[PDB]
Amino acid sequence: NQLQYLLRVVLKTLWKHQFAWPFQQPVDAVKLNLPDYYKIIKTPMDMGTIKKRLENNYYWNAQECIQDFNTMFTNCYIYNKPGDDIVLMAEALEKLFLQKINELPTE
Amino acid sequence: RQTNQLQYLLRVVLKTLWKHQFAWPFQQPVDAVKLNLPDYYKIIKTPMDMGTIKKRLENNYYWNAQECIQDFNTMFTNCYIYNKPGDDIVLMAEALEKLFLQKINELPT
Amino acid sequence: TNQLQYLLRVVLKTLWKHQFAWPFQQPVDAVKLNLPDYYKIIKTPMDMGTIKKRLENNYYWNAQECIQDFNTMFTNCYIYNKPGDDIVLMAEALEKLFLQKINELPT
Ligand SMILES: Cc1cc(F)cc(C)c1Oc1ccc(C(C)(C)O)cc1-c1cn(C)c(=O)cc1NCC(=O)N[C@H]1CC[C@H](O)CC1
Ligand SMILES: Cc1cc(F)cc(C)c1Oc1ccc(C(C)(C)O)cc1-c1cn(C)c(=O)cc1NCC(=O)N[C@H]1CC[C@H](O)CC1
Ligand SMILES: Cc1cc(F)cc(C)c1Oc1ccc(C(C)(C)O)cc1-c1cn(C)c(=O)cc1NCC(=O)N[C@H]1CC[C@H](O)CC1
Repeated sequence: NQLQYLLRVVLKTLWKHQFAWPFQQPVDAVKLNLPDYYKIIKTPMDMGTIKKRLENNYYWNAQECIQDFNTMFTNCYIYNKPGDDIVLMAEALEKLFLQKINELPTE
Repeated sequence: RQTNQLQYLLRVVLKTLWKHQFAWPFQQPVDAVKLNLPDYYKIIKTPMDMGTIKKRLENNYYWNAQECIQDFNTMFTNCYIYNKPGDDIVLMAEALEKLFLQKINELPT
Repeated sequence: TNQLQYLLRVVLKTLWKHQFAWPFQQPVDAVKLNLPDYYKIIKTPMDMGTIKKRLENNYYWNAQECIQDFNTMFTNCYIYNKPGDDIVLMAEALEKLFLQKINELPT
């Protein structure tokens, strides 16, 4: 199963990286005075959510979880100015994500 | 073509039922203490609620779809036993039972 | 039927209800018990609590990785504590039972 790989290798790699903490839970727009955030981002997403979806049999298959990881990154690129701290962090994780996703087994 | 039944019970059936206006009585167990109904757990031997059915889908409890379906049936039939026809609680259960039966008819193969 | 479902619904359920389970239903709180050495001696703590959260969220690659955890829990107990101790006899009762139930494992 590919879902096992995503939970046991991909997610675990990403979650232990030093740059993970901003994406381990939803962006708290309230704490940060961002009333624009949830208006600009209509599908918010995080490794918080992806984790619990993997642990609670939410996905139809692996490719829906992959779509969630892409959304999480692109959300970050949509809201934030290019080349900010936070954007570079997303890119480091996205590069690491694409590497890990190539070794994905088949069935 | 290749769809799992339990997935569908989760992503489609439970999800539809959960959002519906009349869903809240059934989203957690019936609280005997809060209502002072010390007879509920005597009369209703196997209690059940969408909240439990949800944890069971989320945590690999059920053996097959039949078993999840039966807990649905049980929740409704429990409610119909304990409360007497005409009550709002029963009408609400009757609405969700109908809808359940539609969504069950679309189930994978 | 499936081997992971068996472990969850039969093996764990039986072991969980049993009277000697309570010390193995959560980690060994080395803080509460003033046991500085426990996490130096026992390099992989394990307990039925953690196994359950593992079976319920989708941790295990296969049934054997669940079984190695059950065996770890028992041997961790046999290592840390002295033979004869109450806690050991409890684990021995649970081992006997665990093994009985594993002989009925599905094909
Ligand atoms: C604000 C911030 C400062 C920093 F140094 C590093 C990060 C990651 C920062 O971003 C976050 C910090 C904490 C949190 C918490 C944990 C509260 O949910 C979220 C973010 C944050 C996360 N993600 C994924 C984002 O895409 C964007 C985030 N933060 C946007 C942000 O707060 N921008 C400020 C807003 C005010 C501006 O005048 C100055 C910049
Ligand atoms: C009591 C009640 C009043 C109401 F207007 C609407 C509902 C759904 C009501 O039922 C419940 C309200 C709250 C809760 C909580 C959330 C506390 O578990 C449960 C019920 C309830 C839910 N289900 C599924 C049931 O089968 C039965 C429930 N409750 C029945 C009940 O309380 N009956 C007595 C019987 C005599 C009446 O004159 C006074 C109320
Ligand atoms: C200490 C104890 C006394 C007792 F009468 C029965 C048991 C099972 C006992 O062991 C435990 C009691 C509680 C807990 C909690 C729940 C808090 O994590 C754990 C244990 C315990 C569990 N398991 C599985 C172990 O392997 C070891 C445990 N603990 C043993 C322990 O603390 N030993 C000390 C060692 C020093 C001695 O002077 C006093 C006894």
